[PDB]
Amino acid sequence: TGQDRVVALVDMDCFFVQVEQRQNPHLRNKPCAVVQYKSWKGGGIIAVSYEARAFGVTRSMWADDAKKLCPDLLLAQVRESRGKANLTKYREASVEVMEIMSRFAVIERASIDEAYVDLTSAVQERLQKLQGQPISADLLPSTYIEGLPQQKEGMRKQGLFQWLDSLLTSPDLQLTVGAVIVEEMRAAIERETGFQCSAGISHNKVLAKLACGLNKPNRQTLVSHGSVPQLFSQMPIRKIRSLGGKLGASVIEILGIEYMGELTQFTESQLQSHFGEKNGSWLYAMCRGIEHDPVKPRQLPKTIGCSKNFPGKTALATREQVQWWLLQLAQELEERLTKDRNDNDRVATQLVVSIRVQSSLRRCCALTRYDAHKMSHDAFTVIKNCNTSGIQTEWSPPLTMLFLCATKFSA
DNA sequence: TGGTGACGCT
DNA sequence: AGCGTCAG
Ligand SMILES: Nc1ccn([C@H]2C[C@H](O)[C@@H](COP(=O)(O)OP(=O)(O)OP(=O)(O)O)O2)c(=O)n1
Ligand SMILES: [Ca+2]
Ligand SMILES: [Ca+2]
Repeated sequence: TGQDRVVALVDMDCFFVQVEQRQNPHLRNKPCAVVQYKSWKGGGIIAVSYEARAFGVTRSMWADDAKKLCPDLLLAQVRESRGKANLTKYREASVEVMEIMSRFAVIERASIDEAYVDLTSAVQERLQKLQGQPISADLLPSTYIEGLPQQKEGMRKQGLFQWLDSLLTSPDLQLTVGAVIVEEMRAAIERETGFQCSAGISHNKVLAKLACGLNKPNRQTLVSHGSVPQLFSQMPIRKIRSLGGKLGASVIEILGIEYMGELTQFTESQLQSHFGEKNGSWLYAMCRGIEHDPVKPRQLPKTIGCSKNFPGKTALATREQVQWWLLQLAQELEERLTKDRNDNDRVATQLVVSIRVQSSLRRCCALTRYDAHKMSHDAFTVIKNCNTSGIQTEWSPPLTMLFLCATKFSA
């Protein structure tokens, strides 16, 4: 009944902002946001601290409008390195966090600021030793128990007490051990980086990711098999990982529902007929809290790319500047690629050029030398047929986006 | 009116 | 190989 594994999702709280605040102490505990390119409307916001989220500041929001919402909003700038954003600060901080996380159990790099962790073996290893010694509530100073109890911190402690009181090879005891380990993990992350995070502990990846978002920030939530019916009864379908797009929308359309629990009243063959073999099976299992997607041992990315958008009147309409932006992208890609070669002992072998006209086109070619000029020229070569232009020195129709991606990595 | 990444389907 | 989807 999907209680074999113990899986945690650790995601950092307002991560880019925590990075900038670790760099600039004037920004700590203040309503502030991280911005991209001041010129257009003060810059698009990409990261909002919680003190600023209280005012209503959101991602994908021009900084100038956010200042209308919150006048006291402080802004920290993303580094700009070749006429384009440079995110190496946050990638290095991410690696900082991922290594600490790797010190406890096998992790799956899920994004720049979160990882899944498979804690089965560590829970067993701690359960064999420590003997029958109980679980002090002092071992979980930030854990919530979803559905308990049946002063926000008073609520928290009452639920934790109800859980610990009502407690061999029991899945709930496993979850408790893993939650203690995650408390440890997170205290280590905070002591060694200054960064704060939330976490979800459960039996699979999706339940862990939902639990991590139940109690943000700087808190962790345990979700047991038993909390699942109650939790899913009012859980909007779109909050589940991969049900936030078109598939999750049509599930609601066809089945005429609203929450996860209502998927239980359907047979597995029904949902397979509705959404496919692999999707019907997965939904039938998911609505009952069961998922088998494993925690893959992969801390390192599989692709390395740079894109630049050229919206509106700024799209590229000369070959003289398509050349130049391809060269800029190849430059940053090459710096990152040499760092990857010397840090991770592996080489990219295939280059992917992606372009858009007013990712409408993607081609691939050979990646043989970590050379910016070679790669820019080969990417150009690979895209020329697209230039409908009859005039030799213009480019029509203009390009809205350029994308360069090194992939197919060999040791 | 941004800049990335994993994965599925054919 | 190229496109479509999903999300941090
Ligand atoms: N559309 C997005 C989503 C994320 N990010 C970057 C900046 C974020 O700091 C980081 C991770 O984003 P999350 O969605 O995980 O959320 P935050 O880390 O900002 O905070 P929280 O998880 O507390 O909401 O990735 C981004 O630039 N654009
Ligand atoms: Ca986060
Ligand atoms: Ca996240």
